[PDB]
Amino acid sequence: ARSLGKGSAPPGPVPEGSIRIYSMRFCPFAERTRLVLKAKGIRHEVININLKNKPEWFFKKNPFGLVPVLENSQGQLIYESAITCEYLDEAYPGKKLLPDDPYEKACQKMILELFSKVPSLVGSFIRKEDYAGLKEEFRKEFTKLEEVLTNKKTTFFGGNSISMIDYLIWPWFERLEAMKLNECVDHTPKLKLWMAAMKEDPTVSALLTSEKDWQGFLELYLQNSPEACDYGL
Amino acid sequence: ARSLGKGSAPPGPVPEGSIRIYSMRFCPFAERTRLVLKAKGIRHEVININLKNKPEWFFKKNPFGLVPVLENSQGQLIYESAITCEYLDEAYPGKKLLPDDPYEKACQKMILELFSKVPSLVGSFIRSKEDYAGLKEEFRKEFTKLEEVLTNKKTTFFGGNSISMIDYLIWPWFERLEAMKLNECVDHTPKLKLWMAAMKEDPTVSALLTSEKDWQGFLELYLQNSPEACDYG
Ligand SMILES: *CCC(=O)Nc1nc(-c2ccc(Cl)cc2)cs1
Ligand SMILES: *CCC(=O)Nc1nc(-c2ccc(Cl)cc2)cs1
Repeated sequence: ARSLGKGSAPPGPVPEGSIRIYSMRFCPFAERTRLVLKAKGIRHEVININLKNKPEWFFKKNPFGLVPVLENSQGQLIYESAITCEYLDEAYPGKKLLPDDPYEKACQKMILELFSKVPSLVGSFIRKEDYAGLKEEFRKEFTKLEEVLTNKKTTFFGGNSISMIDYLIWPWFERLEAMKLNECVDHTPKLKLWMAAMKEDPTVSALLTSEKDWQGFLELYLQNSPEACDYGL
Repeated sequence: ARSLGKGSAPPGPVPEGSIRIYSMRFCPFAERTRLVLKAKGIRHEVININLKNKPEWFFKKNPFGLVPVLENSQGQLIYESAITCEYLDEAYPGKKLLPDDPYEKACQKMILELFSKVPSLVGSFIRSKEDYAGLKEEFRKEFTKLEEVLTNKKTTFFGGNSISMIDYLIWPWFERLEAMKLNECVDHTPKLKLWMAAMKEDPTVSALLTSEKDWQGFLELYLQNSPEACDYG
């Protein structure tokens, strides 16, 4: 679980019948891929990377130097959290997380765009007097997502059952309580109900983080510490 | 072909067995969608929107108020140029522009991300100074990343030795380099210069090409923030 940083040895080849994920323990982007891997029951190894102290060999896995990164037996590398999720869904057996229908698949991708502003807002909130403006920005963004669910007349962003789009947007909502931003969903009833539905899901439940671990990581994030991603063990 | 602006009547229903594209004659993003429609031989109607004088009804077609927008007989709306292009490839018969292989499809999407900085740079160059030297240097940095792709690929196009989705997706910005007087920005990228020449030889690219006179006419009006710019001719 302890992250690999500068000076760490690169890992060996990926064994046949397995896939590797270069992750970061509290990273919401890497969490997307981890939620898909669990949901689809794919056999995999996790290698945690310290992005605040990146090993030199990791630059060869991804030019952007970001996690998640998938690596297979054939040495093929896949990066960008949405791209890895789609790859896994297409490349592995089981129930498809993404709908077969081209228009419905397009909708999920269109909903993902409606969400695109939330990760950057979250980042700005982690990095003075302007917590007030960011809270007002969150509400504006959440209202758009609520309008989706309202028009859809379903519990999830892709129907009355869970799908890819739910797993993609979930990690940021999972962190609202820890960021002390629960008031930002007070005007969005369907979105509050969706968050409750998510926590009941076995895949979401398995990959959940405690408030103590969330607060611990945040304190170290606010101090721009490289040791932040190794909070606890 | 004359664009619809403020005060124009919204168009009638889309006839069965046809799709509609809300475009803008010199828009590189809507050109992506128009290149796919031509390449796949899809039956469609084009409705040009003046984005510098948007009709009030257009916001009902897209909340982002941007082109391209696809509309079908069932009144289904698809926006985001990449999303429209993938929808068309999946929803219509013929040769697939996107490869069936999950990893190869992922690569196209990974290359698309390596290109993501170019559209914004192009935009900054059009809206104005010594800032022109800095933008030229930024273009070179970006183009070098694309040259590294072609070098490693050891193929003519970004998705093999044949034209595919990824070429059509990045092509409109390179098509405008000559008109923007930015040919010197590809001097250090030989494989990319060869790729641009290969693109111009493609029948789909050739069919949708624009003259230097039309390019310059539109640009002059774009620099003057004229609403009449997209109706140059
Ligand atoms: C992949 C590294 C990365 O982008 N990490 C980030 N962590 C957050 C975060 C984590 C915990 C909480 Cl409570 C809020 C935000 C955002 S980006
Ligand atoms: C969809 C409207 C839009 O984004 N239009 C744009 N036009 C350009 C442009 C057009 C011609 C030339 Cl020569 C350069 C740039 C960029 S975005």
